[PDB]
Amino acid sequence: APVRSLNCTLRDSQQKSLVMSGPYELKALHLQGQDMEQQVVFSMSFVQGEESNDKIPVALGLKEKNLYLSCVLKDDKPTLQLESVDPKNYPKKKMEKRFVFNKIEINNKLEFESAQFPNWYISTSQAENMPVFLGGTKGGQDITDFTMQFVS
Ligand SMILES: O=C(Nc1ccccc1)Nc1cccnc1
Repeated sequence: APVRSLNCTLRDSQQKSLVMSGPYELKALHLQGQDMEQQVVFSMSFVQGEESNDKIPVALGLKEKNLYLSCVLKDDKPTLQLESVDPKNYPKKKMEKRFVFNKIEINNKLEFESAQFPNWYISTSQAENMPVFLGGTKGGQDITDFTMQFVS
């Protein structure tokens, strides 16, 4: 059948919101009140891939944009990019592996691991107005945990 998707926002565990930073980048900053309309709304698709109780393969598209978070090697490093696709063909159930994140439940938060690059995670910096990036540490310094808000 079709692929199933939910509209949502994400916030890092320090409660920073995600906004656009030019056409192909996201940044995280502390946001409240009027400025909260600036936050990115995702379409989270539930895609084909290896699955367990607490590990669910998803794609993260931007709502009503032909843009997806993807994980590629850039200058020889695993790298988070926003990638354009053909809007006739997306979303789909069998998303290409660079688009797939393993959603994980851990102590009432979420981590998003790259399916392509094991133990690389969607990450934010402690500092305000810095890029969202792919980090090879779910350890300490950079933030790898999130809450989800379900949007109408
Ligand atoms: O919403 C969550 N998981 C989920 C998301 C989409 C579909 C099915 C399950 N987890 C969660 C837990 C604590 C704070 N924020 C989010």
